[PDB]
Amino acid sequence: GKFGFFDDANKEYVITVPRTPYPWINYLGTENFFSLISNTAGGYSFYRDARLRRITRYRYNNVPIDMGGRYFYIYDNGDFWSPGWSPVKRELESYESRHGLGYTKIAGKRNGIKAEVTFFVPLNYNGEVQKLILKNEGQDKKKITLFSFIEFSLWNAYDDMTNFQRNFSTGEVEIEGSVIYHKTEYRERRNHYAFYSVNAKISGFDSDRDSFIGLYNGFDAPQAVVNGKSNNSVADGWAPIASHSIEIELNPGEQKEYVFIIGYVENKDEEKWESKGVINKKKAYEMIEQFNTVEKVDKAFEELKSYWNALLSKYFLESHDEKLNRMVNIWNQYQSMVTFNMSRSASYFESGIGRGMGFRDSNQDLLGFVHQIPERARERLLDLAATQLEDGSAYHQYQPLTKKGNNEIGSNFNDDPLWLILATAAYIKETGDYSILKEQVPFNNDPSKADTMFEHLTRSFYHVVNNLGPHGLPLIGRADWNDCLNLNCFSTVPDESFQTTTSKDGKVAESVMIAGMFVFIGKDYVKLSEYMGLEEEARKAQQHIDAMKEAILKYGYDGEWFLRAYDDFGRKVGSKENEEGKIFIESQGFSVMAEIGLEDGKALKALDSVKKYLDTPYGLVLQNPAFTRYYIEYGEISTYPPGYKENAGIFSHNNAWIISAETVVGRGDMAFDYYRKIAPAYIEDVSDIHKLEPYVYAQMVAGKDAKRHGEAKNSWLTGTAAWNFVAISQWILGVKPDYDGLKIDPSIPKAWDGYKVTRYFRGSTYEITVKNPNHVSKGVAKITVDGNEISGNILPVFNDGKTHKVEVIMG
Amino acid sequence: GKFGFFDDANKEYVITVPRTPYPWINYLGTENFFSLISNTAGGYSFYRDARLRRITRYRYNNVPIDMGGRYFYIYDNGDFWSPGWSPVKRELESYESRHGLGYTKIAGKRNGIKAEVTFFVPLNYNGEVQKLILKNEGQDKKKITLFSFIEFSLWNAYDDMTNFQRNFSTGEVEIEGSVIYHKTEYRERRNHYAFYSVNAKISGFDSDRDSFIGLYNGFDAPQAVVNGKSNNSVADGWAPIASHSIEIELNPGEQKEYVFIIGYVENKDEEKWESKGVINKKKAYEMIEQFNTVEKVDKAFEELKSYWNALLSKYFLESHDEKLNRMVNIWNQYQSMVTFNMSRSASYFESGIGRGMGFRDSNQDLLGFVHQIPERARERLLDLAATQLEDGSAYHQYQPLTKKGNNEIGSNFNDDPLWLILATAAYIKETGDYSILKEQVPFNNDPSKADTMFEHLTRSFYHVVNNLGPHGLPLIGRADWNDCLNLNCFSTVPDESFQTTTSKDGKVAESVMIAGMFVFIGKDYVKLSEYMGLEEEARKAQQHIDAMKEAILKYGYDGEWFLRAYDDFGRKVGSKENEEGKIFIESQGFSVMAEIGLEDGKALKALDSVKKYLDTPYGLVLQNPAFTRYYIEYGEISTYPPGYKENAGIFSHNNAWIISAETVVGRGDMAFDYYRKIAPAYIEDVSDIHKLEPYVYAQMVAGKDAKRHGEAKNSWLTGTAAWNFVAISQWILGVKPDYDGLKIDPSIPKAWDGYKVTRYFRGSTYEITVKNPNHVSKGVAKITVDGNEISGNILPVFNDGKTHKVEVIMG
Repeated sequence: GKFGFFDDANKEYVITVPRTPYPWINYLGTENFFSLISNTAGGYSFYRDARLRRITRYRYNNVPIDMGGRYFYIYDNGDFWSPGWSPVKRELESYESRHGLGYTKIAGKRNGIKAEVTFFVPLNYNGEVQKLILKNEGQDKKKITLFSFIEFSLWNAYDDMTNFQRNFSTGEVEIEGSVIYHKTEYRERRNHYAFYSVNAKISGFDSDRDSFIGLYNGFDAPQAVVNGKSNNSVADGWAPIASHSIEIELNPGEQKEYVFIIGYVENKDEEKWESKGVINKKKAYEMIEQFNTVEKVDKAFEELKSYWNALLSKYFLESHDEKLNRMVNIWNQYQSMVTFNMSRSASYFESGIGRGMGFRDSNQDLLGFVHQIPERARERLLDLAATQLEDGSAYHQYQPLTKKGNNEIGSNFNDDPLWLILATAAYIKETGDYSILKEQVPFNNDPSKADTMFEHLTRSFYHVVNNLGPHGLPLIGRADWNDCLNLNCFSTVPDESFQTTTSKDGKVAESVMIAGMFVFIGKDYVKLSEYMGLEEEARKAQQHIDAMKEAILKYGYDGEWFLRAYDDFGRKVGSKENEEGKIFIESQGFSVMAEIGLEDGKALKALDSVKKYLDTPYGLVLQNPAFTRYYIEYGEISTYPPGYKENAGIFSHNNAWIISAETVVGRGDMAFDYYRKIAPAYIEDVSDIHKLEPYVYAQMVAGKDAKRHGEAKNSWLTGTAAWNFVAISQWILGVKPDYDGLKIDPSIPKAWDGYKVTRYFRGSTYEITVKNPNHVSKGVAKITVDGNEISGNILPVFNDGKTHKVEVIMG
Repeated sequence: GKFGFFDDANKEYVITVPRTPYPWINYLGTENFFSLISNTAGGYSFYRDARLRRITRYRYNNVPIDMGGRYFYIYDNGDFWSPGWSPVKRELESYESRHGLGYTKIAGKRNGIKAEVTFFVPLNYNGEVQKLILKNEGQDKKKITLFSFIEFSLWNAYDDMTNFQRNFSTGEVEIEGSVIYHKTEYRERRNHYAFYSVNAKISGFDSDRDSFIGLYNGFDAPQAVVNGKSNNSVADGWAPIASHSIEIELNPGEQKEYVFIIGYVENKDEEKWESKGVINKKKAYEMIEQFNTVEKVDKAFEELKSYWNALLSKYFLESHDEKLNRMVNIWNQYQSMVTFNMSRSASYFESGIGRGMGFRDSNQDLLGFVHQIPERARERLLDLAATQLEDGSAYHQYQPLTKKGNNEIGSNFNDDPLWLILATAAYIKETGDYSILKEQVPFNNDPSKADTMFEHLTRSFYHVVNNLGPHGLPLIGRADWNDCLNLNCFSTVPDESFQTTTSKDGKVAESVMIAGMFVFIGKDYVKLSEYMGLEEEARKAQQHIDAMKEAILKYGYDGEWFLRAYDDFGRKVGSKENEEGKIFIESQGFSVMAEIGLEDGKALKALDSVKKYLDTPYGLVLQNPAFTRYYIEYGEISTYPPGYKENAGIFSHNNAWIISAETVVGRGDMAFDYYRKIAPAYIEDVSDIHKLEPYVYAQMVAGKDAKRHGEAKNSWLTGTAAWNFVAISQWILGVKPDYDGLKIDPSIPKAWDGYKVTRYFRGSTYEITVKNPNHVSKGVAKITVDGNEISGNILPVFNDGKTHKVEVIMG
């Protein structure tokens, strides 16, 4: 089942039918103004905050789905339709949608009239620009009417959808020329407003929803569009909208162009009013003048294309697999950048009312986008470290808008501090900029408590050391990376949070996953300690790492796989002795990546067990068997039906760790098979089963215990893109940043003959051609740089702005 | 503009067209199970808590409006329609709706097939019963299919509408026989579930929304109904629904009857499962068996009718005005009882996410419903007093479910304590039960700090005494009765509450309206103090009352009307020297009711000024002139556009106080004109302007400064019903409870010849016939009880369960 195809030359996904299994969306905007747009032009826009600065209204889980957005109505002699096929849903002669990099194109034809709309947010612009082209492809002269419609939001989304008893009397608009300004609460405390404008003379307008649509009518047939005439209504409370109407006369073969702008303006309090009750429109006038011709719009479109091309140019792959090429070169990096820009705020599954993203998620995304925006990565790392508490713990939720931690949610997720060390090590390996270690960083956003970045890393490292359990393993606390494994909750009451409610003291339950992560990250911590000249501190850290490794080998191995945890009773979690959940996935990847059990066959046994018990054609499930009842001692994980979410669902986020672990043991075929089972481009042929966007990763896919096995949920906003890109580009393809430079260590399927990677690293360009004449999976026989043989597998650092040819021969 | 009529014999409002200016709703349920149902069968149900126990999903501010509810689809040979005309919106041969007392009837006919559905909640039943009658009124044999449909909610409205990450993977149902059980999260921590059942064999079912309706289809054309066949889908996450389908063959003149039940079941934790994964259904079986025949449904319907008739029988009026009779005998008392049952939880303007009602709101509602349910009023008074703090202050928000105050919202609304004294005095005057004063009542819900009820009243009285301002007037605090008059806020940043954020110490701003309330209620406080044998305390209280009266006369009168307040700068609010807001309405009614200025003409001057400046054909506005800009020193009141809400809107709640004040000065014509301008039955002829329900009061009507002058907002849930009933039944008609018994003191229009009131008072029935041979407005010339002339205007108390004839001659 296919609903479109990939256009690699244009870097687009082309949707050919409007009835996709689910509405497939795209993101517009780079810095402050952001838009979500579906393939039928549904969605909404906001300014830096989907919770507090929502511009347009969107209804989630609506009947019918995805109703509301930038709606264009073509009215022709009684008939009317929409180029996106929605909301009118009248059959079109042709329909097409294209999701590109920061822009969306929607084309529709009916009765010989074709409408093409391009939506995008220009760089350094607080608005969404929509270029509309109307073409008469018939043989007769035509007289039509064009309607443009958006529905405004009342800024505060929660108040917009709950507080009608006040906000039904606050909606205010202004209409001037071809611009409709939304200025609700501008009269009292808001210095900002929105506007909807078109660059042509209009025949009519509408600003009241009830007048344009009708109380008992839907979006599919507004009364004004049915009548073919605007009502010129002025909104007074209730629901403000913005609708233009233009009467257009088209000769056969003639076309017309229009530019619509959804803009946001912030005024200063001293220049708020042109006169009494009249808002100041100078900034809006400048914004409208900026894009009043098609040529300016095209120039901005080319600038956005160049910006996005520059963002993706630092890692380029040339191989025999076009699906792999399109994943690595375009869509994975695009998703990583979009995730950085959007955090976890708004999607079609995130309602946009959240207050921030996870601290560990913010640290993990950096691993994915560090090679594209190193300076912003450095700034984000410093901002994340500034929120750390004095004891080394971290706030669970980070708020990028205010750069502060969430005090209500709290702390005591005992895996959070190590992600900061991992992200800092990744940044240093990418850039070589050790100076970030000497930066003075406040603790808990307090300048008086400021210390170095390395002090933050040291406190993060020793938070685990000072919080060990009876077996010598780290105390899990409220939760580890798995937020649904709550071993201290013991909840019996509904509406009680599994993550912030604890009934146990948290002094017994341990985590093997945190132990593996500690061993994996302590290597980087010891290296950074050695760089700073602290040899004794490095020795003590190594001693603690060795102790944790011995603890894992003694109490963390079940016999054929690594144990998952210990509960508050001291009982094993993830053991063959358990009735359900005999094996988990989280404790195998980090244990093998930490090189535990490599010489005695324990890692190989664990990976074989993972293959035997967790493998499905759609990926690897979280644990097996699934929990068939509620377990009070485990928390939220057992509250799901089997095969869904953390109850034996498929998270490709932790599939990436298994991929890396398979590369560690030298099995590149298994690693690539696991990568292929979850990569979007390889599953586009089963889109109807996947049901979600075939060009980006989703958070969860229903597992083998579910009836909807293979169906995805929570797409477009997850840390999966970063980890999967790291696994494919560094662990399988073997181009790994390292403290001394670029390391080459591929772990590939042995049937491959070779490939090429062009990598921008530390101010230079490396063109690395990997060849596999003897058809091995791992091991480098020879490396030649600029025609000269080198020693080892670390490429020299040039920093000269040139291109250097590297030849790698496996063997 | 009329959209229906009144049926006084059946105590109903009959809506004859489905397209009312707004959806008009009714409430079902008395104790625990509650339902909101519109005239097209839209709405939803819940169990005691619209926030935490919502059973069915409803979307507010939807396009089209009022989509979702108990939807019945009649499918006939390809055609399909709905008896409520919604959501199909196909033209019907006939449509009718009837809103009664606790029940709603909807009848619709198409193609010779008639469907009549009665919705009601039986007494002592945790479910909504819908009786459906299908009649073939054509001349041909017919074969049709009947579809039922409801959409389930996931028990938590906020989580249901914001948390999709989770909730899209939790929906679970069971299907057994003709019953569909909704059991989301029953497997982990919920001991309750819902069900939808029909008392006949079904031909098919549907429980998944995407299978019954389709992803891109709306409620107006579900795909299963379009195909005329059920899909037998089993819900697995996403959106659970419930739908039966029955194939029915009807001969000409033949009719069939069905009973549908939306039920709620709570199981014990020890008895939750019939077997592994199978819920226990014994309670559901008993509930379904209770109403499996039409005869049982009819018996329960008659029982509900008898219950509602008994509730309304304690005050009966016989006059020449049928509109007045219908307002007083049926609809005002019905609204008072519904307001008591529902608090301020759920309406079509209240989203149902609130956590309680106002403390003063409950105290004021008690004045309205005390004569119908004295014992429940006593219990509510004790519960309200139990939340009072030790210093005499009260929590602003009361939560009737937990009987606790809202700590987050807080206190410092300095008018709240006096309402408790007023409500207690009203209860004692109604019942004569002084024993409530001797009850031991906790302070702040602490049994260790318990004292008498009279101690609570004393602390409430002395909270005002100990919080006076520089002029001797009470300090307003956060706000008085007007919650939008915030004189200590001075807010500049948006999204921060005007009511809970204060930038001022609150030691300057005073309130004249609180002073008037204090003088008005101190009379009852002094009477209660005299009853308890505390003469010195009564004398001290009288001294404080006299001091407040002198303070009002010296600093509270502007020259022709009473001042409103003083701000933090010490400047007059509601003064002729102000540019806007020269006069307010709140400070006149309570000042005149407190009998201030009766002898020097100040009260008459104030009432004449109110008539001159605040009077509109749709009622009296709050203040004049309206505020045309934001005033940082006044708070939220100036944040509204002119003529809306507290910015010069019409609140009939405070119109009732002006009505009572007009009765005080002996002008019954003005009082009745003011009452008529706002009474629903008198405005039913301008329904299109009113736009809201013509049978219940609304909170706000747009004032003369608004373009929508005469349009209502926030209907069905307000304290207006209680105060307006008190004003009409006690102040105008003159039947007033008092400490020694029933007092007769009418204040009526001079043209009236007389009337009759049958009043149930203190265990007896009084049949009072008032005659006005000399055509006066106020003053009683003679009172005769059982043929014997009495002295004074207080009727003797019999308490013998008999009827006594009273003749009142005015003069």
